[PDB]
Formats: sequence, C-alpha cells, structure tokens
Amino acid sequence: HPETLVKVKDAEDQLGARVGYIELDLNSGKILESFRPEERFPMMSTFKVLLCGAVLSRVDAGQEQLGRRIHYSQNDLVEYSPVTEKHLTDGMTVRELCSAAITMSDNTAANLLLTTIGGPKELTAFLHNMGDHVTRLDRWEPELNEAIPNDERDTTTPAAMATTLRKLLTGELLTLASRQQLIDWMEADKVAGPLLRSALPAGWFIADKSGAGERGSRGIIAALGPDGKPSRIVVIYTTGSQATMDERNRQIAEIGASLIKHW
Repeated sequence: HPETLVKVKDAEDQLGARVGYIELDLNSGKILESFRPEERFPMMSTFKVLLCGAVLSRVDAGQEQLGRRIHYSQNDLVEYSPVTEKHLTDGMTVRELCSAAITMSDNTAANLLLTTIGGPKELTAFLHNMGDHVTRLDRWEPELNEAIPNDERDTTTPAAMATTLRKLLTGELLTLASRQQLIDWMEADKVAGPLLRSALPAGWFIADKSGAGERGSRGIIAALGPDGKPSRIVVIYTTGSQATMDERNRQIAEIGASLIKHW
C-alpha cells in the first residue's frame, strides 16, 4: 500500500539513512511493494536463517544430522553468545545450535554452524545454487556486522533476501520437515520484540529474524499473516543512521503498523 511506502520514506528522513523494503505474497511470489529493492544492505544476523537453511539442506541429503553433537572451547566464544557460553562441557547438537542462532541470535552458534558447512564461501555457494547470485556472506561473527559504507561484503538486497526466504520456507529446495523446522525456529524468535511483533494484532502468525550491526545497521525478515498462518514475506533493512537503537526499532515497528493496517 502507498501509505506504507510513505512510512518508509518517513523513516529514511527521520533516520537520515537508507531504508530497503519488500512485501512479497508468500503463495504467488508476487512483489506487492518495494523500496530500494536492488540496493545492498548488510545482512547482520538475518543471515542466520540462510545459514540454517543450508544446514537443513545438508540434513536432507544425509550430510548432516540434527542430533549430531558438537563440542567447542572457551576460545570459540565470541561476543554475544548467550546460549553457547553455557555448554562448554556438554556441547550442543546441530539442532540446538540452529535454535540458538535463530531464536537468540547467538554468534558463536552461527560460527560453529558455518564451520559445519565449510564457511561463508560455502554459504554463498549454497545461495548461488538455489538461484540467489546477489546475496554474499564473506566473514564470520562478529566482523560481518562491520557495515563499512559501500562495502559489499556480507550484504543482500531486499529483493534477493525476500525471494530467497520464500524459496527456503515454501519452495522446492527443502523437505517438508526441514521447511517446518526452519519456520518453527523463526516463530520462536526471542530477540525481535520491539520490531514487527510490536505491531502484530492478537491471533496473527509471525516467524522472523532480526539483525543489528555497526554504523546504525538494523533489519528484519519475516513471514507473517492473520488467522495464525503466514501469507506474506516482509523484508526491511537500514544502514548508516546515527540514530539510537530505540528510534530505529520504532521506525521498523511503524512500517509494520502500516503494513498491518493496509493488509
């Protein structure tokens, strides 16, 4: 809806920064609204959904098992590792690692999972092979959040991310079980409270993944809809703003409010 694009424009003005936006019909794959669809933004932690998509593909092919246990040490632990810091002694299963990476945005969990697939280069190769030749992951946590202006490392476009997410959640790539698991992890998101969720009416479904990084970078990818079922994908990114986390949160929630209003 036009007024949602006005809200996005409002956000650019008030943040003093670029905002990218896509609203995509989940079933038909038709783009309903867009803003800067072909411009690059740092993915930040939103890449963690793509990461577990690649892990689940390996699980489907038998190259990975969700119950496989990984042990690691104190020195593997990077900044913001709320789950992995608690399991030095017992290790974590692959399933637990993806849960930590998606629902809590655990950074060490993401690095361990990256190691299982062969690193950022192999995540990018995974994306390439499912038809996304735009999105690229280049670094590990936490350096991938650096968001140097015009640096194309660790970036996506709103259009590429939105269509890739649709393929992962509802396309032919993954088994039904793996699709359900990926969206289940996203529904269980615990660190995106002040974002789209804050605009979400009672009874609506949402499955999402937030991101935050340096230089004002903030974003969210989501499947959401009324009557307890997702029916649209929403992607929102911004980078470059000097604004507080709180203002950036409120802008994204406000775009969300408009999206919902004009559903």
